[PDB]
Amino acid sequence: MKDGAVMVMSYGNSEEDGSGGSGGSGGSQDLYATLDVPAPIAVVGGKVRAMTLEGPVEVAVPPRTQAGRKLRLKGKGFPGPAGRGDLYLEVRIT
Repeated sequence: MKDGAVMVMSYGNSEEDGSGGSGGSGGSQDLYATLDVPAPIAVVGGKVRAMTLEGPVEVAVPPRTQAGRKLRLKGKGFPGPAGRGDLYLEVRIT
């Protein structure tokens, strides 16, 4: 188990049609950053690297992801001294 690292959570594994469940908003517990994903890796799949709060991390994207796609990481935003929240990675097609 790797608590101080990033998972394959990208698509937002939701039993629903499409969900993410964003939180920690307003009080700066949440975090937004971009992730640069190639179009072939966005459509087919592949791991891409994201510079986050913690540092360089490993983010495997879904085989349908699109420009603007919010890859929700839950409890992976700002730290507990700041107030623990969640972090989103906005897919940029390149």
